[PDB]
Amino acid sequence: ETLNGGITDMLTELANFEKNVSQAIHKYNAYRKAASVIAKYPHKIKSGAEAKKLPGVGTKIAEKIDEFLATGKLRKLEKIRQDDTSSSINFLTRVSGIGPSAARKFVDEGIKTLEDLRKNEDKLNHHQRIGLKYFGDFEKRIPREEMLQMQDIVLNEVKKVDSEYIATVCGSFRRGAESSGDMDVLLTHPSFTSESTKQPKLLHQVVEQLQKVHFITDTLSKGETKFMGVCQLPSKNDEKEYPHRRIDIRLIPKDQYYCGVLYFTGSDIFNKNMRAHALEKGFTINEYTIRPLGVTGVAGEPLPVDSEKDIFDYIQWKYREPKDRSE
DNA sequence: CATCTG
DNA sequence: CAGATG
Ligand SMILES: [Mn+2]
Ligand SMILES: [Mn+2]
Ligand code: NA
Ligand code: NA
Repeated sequence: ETLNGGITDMLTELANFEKNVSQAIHKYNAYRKAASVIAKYPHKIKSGAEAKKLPGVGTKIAEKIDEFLATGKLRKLEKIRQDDTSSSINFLTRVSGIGPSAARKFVDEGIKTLEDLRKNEDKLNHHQRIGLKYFGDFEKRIPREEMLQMQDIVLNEVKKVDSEYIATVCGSFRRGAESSGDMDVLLTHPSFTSESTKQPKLLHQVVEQLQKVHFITDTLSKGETKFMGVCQLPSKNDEKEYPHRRIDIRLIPKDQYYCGVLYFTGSDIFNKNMRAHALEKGFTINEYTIRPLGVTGVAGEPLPVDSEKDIFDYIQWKYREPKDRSE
């Protein structure tokens, strides 16, 4: 956790680069298990050969760990941190809508900067365009104080459209958190579930309302169950307009809301632990459901949930207020 | 995983 | 349709 940090860190720099610059998914994948194991490792790795001893740890890594222990640096890491190409890709990538794949093409065409991008707005698709337009706003965290206003709106409007809607803002917002990166709204409706054959309007009606009132500003992606957008709290009495925030809205069959809501609420750690305990308790849990575990190996059949309560109960556990869902 | 692009 | 992005 700090005993083999540098090592796990450099490993991660390397791993990342294989994947983002080169295409070395294998190698990439290589540095990854490596850090994963050294990460777990109980002692202070004093040398390569020692590490080597571990699984995932081969000869090349070993080598690298040595140079790093040997000197506060690694040549290769130093070579990569300079190199403009490598840099460009890590940068372009910051634009919403540009993955590495695209980052490569651009750089190879000579687009390496924000300006470059503007000048070639032609080569970008809608998502990317938006991503470019809101570069700054998108990188800005979301203060809970804005979150509440946001949540306040969405909730009111969904209500207007149909009393039967059920929305929840999951994410860290939900677990307390003073600020967040984006807004994640979970949505269901009684009339939408597991077997029920669709109802697209279910998700399209709300989106529309939100745009109606000008909360949602742009569309990144609109499907029948998932919507990726941009929203914004109405700038009061002109002098202070808000940033543009990322927002997502997803439809869920009522017969699996809570599991979803449980799940999205996280933290990752809380999940796992709960996940592991469910397992003990003779159960199964994933994004959408909880199932009684047979003995023959595994086994299914969706246990029926009406709240986050129903879940814990099942696995027989202390109902956890979202705040203390941390780890 | 669901959506988009081409 | 494969392949990209979130
Ligand atoms: Mn989130
Ligand atoms: Mn998001
Ligand atoms: Na990106
Ligand atoms: Na292939």
